[PDB]
Order: sequence, then C-alpha cells, then structure tokens
Amino acid sequence: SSFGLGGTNTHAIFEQYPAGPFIIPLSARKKDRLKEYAKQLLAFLERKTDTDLA
Amino acid sequence: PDYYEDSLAVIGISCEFPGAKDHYEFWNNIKEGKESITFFSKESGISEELAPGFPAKSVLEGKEMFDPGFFGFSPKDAEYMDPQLRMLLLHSWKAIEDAGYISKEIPETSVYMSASTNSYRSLLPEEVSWVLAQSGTIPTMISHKLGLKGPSYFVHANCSSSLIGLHSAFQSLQSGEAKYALVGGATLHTESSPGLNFSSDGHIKAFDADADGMIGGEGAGAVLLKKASDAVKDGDHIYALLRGIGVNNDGADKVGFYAPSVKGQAEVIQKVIDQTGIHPETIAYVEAHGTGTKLGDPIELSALQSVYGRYTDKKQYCGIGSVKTNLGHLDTAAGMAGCIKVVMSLYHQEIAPSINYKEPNPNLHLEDSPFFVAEEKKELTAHRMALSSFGLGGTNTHAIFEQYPDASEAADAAGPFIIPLSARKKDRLKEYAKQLLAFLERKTDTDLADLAYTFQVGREAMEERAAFITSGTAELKRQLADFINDKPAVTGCFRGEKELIEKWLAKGKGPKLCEMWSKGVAINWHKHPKRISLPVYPFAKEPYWPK
Repeated sequence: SSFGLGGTNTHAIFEQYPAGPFIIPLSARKKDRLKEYAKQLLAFLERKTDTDLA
Repeated sequence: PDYYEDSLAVIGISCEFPGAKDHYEFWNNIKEGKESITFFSKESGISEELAPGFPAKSVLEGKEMFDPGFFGFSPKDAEYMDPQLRMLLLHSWKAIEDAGYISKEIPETSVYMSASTNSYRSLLPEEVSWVLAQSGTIPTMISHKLGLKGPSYFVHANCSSSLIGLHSAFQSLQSGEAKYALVGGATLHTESSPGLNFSSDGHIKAFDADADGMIGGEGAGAVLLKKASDAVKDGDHIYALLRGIGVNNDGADKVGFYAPSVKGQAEVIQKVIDQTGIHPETIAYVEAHGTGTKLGDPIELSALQSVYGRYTDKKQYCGIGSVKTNLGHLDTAAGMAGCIKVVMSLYHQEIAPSINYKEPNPNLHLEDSPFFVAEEKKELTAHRMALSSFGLGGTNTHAIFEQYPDASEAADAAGPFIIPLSARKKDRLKEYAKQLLAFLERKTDTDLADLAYTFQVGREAMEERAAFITSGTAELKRQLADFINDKPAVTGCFRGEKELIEKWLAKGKGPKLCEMWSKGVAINWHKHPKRISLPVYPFAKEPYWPK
C-alpha cells in the first residue's frame, strides 16, 4: 500500500514465483574499473558457493 | 530342493558400520529408521560453506583400535599396518566364528577382500623399511593367519568392489576350486574433519525431490559363503541365499568418466535375470544404489523399469530403498552394506524403511514404476530381493537373493551339556562371559544344545579356559555372573589354564570332561545339534596410530 499526501492512493499485489570449460568476458571503461570489477566478482564467488558457472 | 546346486548361501556375517557394533545391532537400527550421521556444535575458524565442503560426519568409533597380540604381532608392527587391513582381519575371524567354524578346520576357503587407498604409509615418519603392506597383503595376511588354502586375492572396482568379491566367490565355489569363500570390504580414511556431488545438508535423501548429493562414510564387513546344497546337507546356519550376480562396464556410451549410464546398468540387470531366469514379479524389495543425486536416482529406476517392464510387470509391487540413507556412501564397503541389509531382511522377512524421504521425485514416475519407495516397516507373508551397486569407474553390479525358509526346531533331548569358553587373556575371558552373559537374556530362549554345540565346535581352544557344565539357561547364566563375579568358588565351574598324553589315547564319552578340557586336548564331537550364531571373540581395545 502507498497513499499520497495528495490523496492519491495506490495498492498492489504480488505473487511468489517458483560442462567443463567456461569463458568469462569482463570489460570496463577503465583499467581500475575493470580491476574493481574483479574484486567484486571474486568477492561474490566467495560468499555464494553453490553458484553455477555455466 | 531345486535350483540350489547353483547357488551360494550366506552362512556367516560380521560387520561394523556407523552406529553399529555388530550386524544384529545394525539391522535393528535400520528397521527403526535410525540414522547414524553425526553433527558438531562447538568443535577451526572457517564457519563458511559448510565446514559443500562438509558440517557433519559419518563415523566409525574405534577404527584405530586393535588386538595385535592375538595374531603374534608386535605393537610396532600394528602401527605400520593399515587400519583397513586390521579391521578386515578381525572381521574375517569373527565372520567364520559366526558361521560356527574354526578356520583351521576349513582350509578349503577362498578369500576376496577390497579396500581403499588411504595413503596410510604416508603418515608414518620418514623411512630398514619394506613397503609390503600392499593391497595384496590384506587377503593374503588373512589366509595366512586363518590357515586358508583357497585362492586368496584382492579385488577392486570402486563403488562396486564388494559385489566383485561376491562375483568371484560365485564363480569360484561353482567351479569347485573351493568349498567356502570369504568376502569382505572396508573403507577407513586417514584424516580429520558445487563442482561435485556433495549433499547440501549432509542428508542422503534418496528418492526425495530435494536430493542434491551424498555424504561419505566408513565401514567394514565380511561374510562367509557356501554352496547352498552343501549348507543344508552340512547343517550350517543360513541367513539367506545368493542366486546370481552380474558384472559389466558402461563402455564409452555416456559422456564422462563420472557419468552413470542407463544402458549399462540395464544390461547387468537383464543379464542376471537371464542367468537365474528369476521373474521380476518374484521380487519383493530392491536395494538401489541410492546415492542421492538428482540425476543418478532417475537413471537407476529408469534402467530398472525398462528391464522389469518388458516382463510380466505393470503394477507397483516392489519396494525400493537405499541403506546409504542411514550410513552414507562407504566407497568400497557400499556393496557390503547393501548386501548385509538385504540378507538380514530376508532372514527376518521384514523390509527396512528408507529414511529422509518426504516427497517423491517427480522424475521417478514411480506410479508407472513397478516399485514403491519404502517409508514403513513391513509385513511379509520364498521371497526374493535384489541389490545394485554402480561404480564410479563405470562398472556395474546387480545381485538377487532368495529367502531360506524351513526350520523344524526341536526341544532339547538331553538336560545337561558343557560349554567350553576360552580366550587368549584372562581379561578377555571375563568380558566374553559378559558379552555372552548379556546375550542369553537378550535372546530369551535359545537352545544350548546348539549353543553348547557351537562352542564345543566352531570355537578354538585358547589358553585361558573356563568350562561350564550346567543344565539350565538361568542356571548357566547366573553361574556365569558367578564366573564374572570373579573369585567366588561356587559354580560347577572349572578354571582354565589354571604335558602330552597325545599317544594313542582312547576317550569314552558319558561324563564330565571339563577338567580334562580345563587343561587338556579333548575333541567334543560325538553328539547331533545344529550350528548357530552366538557371540564371538571379544578383541581387546588397544589403539595404534602414527604420531
């Protein structure tokens, strides 16, 4: 629910929805960026493990 | 009877599995749905993936323990020998005793053992020192210490290795090379504790929708086998029958070394049926490979059904389960574990439940599936059961068993007989009394004529000897607590250890000989009863491991 100061009210409803060699291409505008990119993917991989490379 | 001259009989068992001291405890564990994994709360600072990397372990207490002195082994020597070898040695002794036999008395026996490469030598200090502990040393050490003449060698097919032992025994005993065959398997590792088949939560949920992997285990066991006809004629104690077994390899059909293949499994299953001709409808329960993998478990049934279906099938009449759910995956002893469980179920005519199952995997199609997943105890009112094991290698095994049906038990004709109890050390003898002691009461009515018979024969003459000449179980029992209770000279007992009239000595039966046995060489074989499974030599609890 969201109701405005104006007197405009909104309501919404949502519903619940139920290989051996990979290549990863990484790109960036700049080299630190492309480097910062690397820390974050690295960091991501650490945390979430059962994460499919495919 | 009929197709018994082409069959084997399981006449002895000994095993140790997670949460199981013995095969009897084992069974009662599975029947009641007990799960033998273990978990840790308060014991490195890696609380991370699981610490999957694997959060819980499936453990065999006392893998290190041993009784080296029993076999004329230096303590130094035990520390060099692999735990798997030690365990298989104790079990092979145990299994033959449970058969009621003295090894020495059955020279004509084959031995097939299998075990993992745990790189045990690697933990020894840096070593003069000769490498002969090899895989071959294991069966061969056993043959040597039990005085076995049968062909003795080591076989391995990874997950399928025990059924490979079972296969050898089947060919061997049929070919008349040996009268008896002894098959055992072990895995004990030498450690502390995506991209794989490891289970997310450490639960092997076989046939479950959420099966996501498997968990490792440690175990060892051995069985003693005999030709079936011989077993009945010879009067041995038979748990179950082995009708047929089959082996083959996938080939290069599937994509990958670690991929299990539908076509390959199907053929062993088909192949075995043709061998025994056994009609699938004939089969009550099937112990599946049941690893707990998303893709492995659809394949097994797919293969099973495809074979079974072309037959006088259509229904949902067969029970399908995996004991891996209880114990985990014991790489080399996986076959052994399934085998014992199936042999026990036929022995008792009950079906053990398969735990960790809440819903059925959509993929299974169980409904067209000639077989329903197990979730409760069973009623069974001979029956045949099948067993599968599929190797990591691509080598597949299937086997079928048949219930052994007839007992016409008879009361005890004679009111007194003699137990001869013995051990290689007094401390041991006492526990043996205890272990025996506990048993009598646990099994409320067991015949002693056979209990007597089996100890007279089928147990060796150790130095420490205690011979009992009672007449009634409670009578015997308390007098046992009499012996256990250490120095009260009350019983019709005879202290043991505490000269050779070997020469040409006649002996007349009729009377108390226990004294003569008490420090003597008497051959109790005149009167007869059947051999029966009772308790076995209690081995000491000495632990040996390399610092």
